[PDB]
Amino acid sequence: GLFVTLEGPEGAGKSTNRDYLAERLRERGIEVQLTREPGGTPLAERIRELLLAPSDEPMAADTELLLMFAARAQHLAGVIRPALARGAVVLCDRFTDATYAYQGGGRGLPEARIAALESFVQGDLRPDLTLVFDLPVEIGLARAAARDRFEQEDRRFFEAVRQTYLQRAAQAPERYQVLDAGLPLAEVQAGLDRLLPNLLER
Ligand SMILES: Cn1c(=O)[nH]c2ncc(-c3ccccc3)cc21
Ligand SMILES: [Mg+2]
Repeated sequence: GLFVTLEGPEGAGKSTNRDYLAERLRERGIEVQLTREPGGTPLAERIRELLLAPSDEPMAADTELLLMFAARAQHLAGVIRPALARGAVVLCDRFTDATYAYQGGGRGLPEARIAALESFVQGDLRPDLTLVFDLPVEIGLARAAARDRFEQEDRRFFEAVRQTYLQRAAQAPERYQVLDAGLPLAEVQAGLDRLLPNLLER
């Protein structure tokens, strides 16, 4: 099977580009399992709700980080590892890169703390490829106003999230493809068409 993750803000066309990529796989042999984090199983989605619902009790950062990883542990067991087991391609909206970006970059938790949970929860399992939908934050912020606890975050939070994805990509370039989601969809999908050979390769 193949484990592909998609990262970036929702105003970035992630969803429509995921559908584009899923169509290209299904018109070939390929089983596609679409999924998203936090969530993807009934229990993971209950955890999602705790994470996204605003509250008058401020959630501790260590709490947010641990809930993200709890949902991930359930999701890996309920959905991701089985998919991969039967040779499917998983197209997962957000994964541990998002933890580095939102909880590490956004919240300022130490990368070491995130890296330690990543190893505990996932073992050696990492995405085979990660698509970063990169977008200047003003566009991201406009699109969020036009459209939860994260949507309501400030400018400096979102700047940290964007640049953390870009740093993560730069450190392990064989695992990432950065896409300029400020381009019109046609040129973004052209870019996806260009990755498909490699993706089918893996
Ligand atoms: C999967 N994931 C994570 O590990 N850390 C995360 N922080 C924020 C989001 C998220 C979820 C919904 C809307 C916006 C951001 C998702 C995250
Ligand atoms: Mg804040």
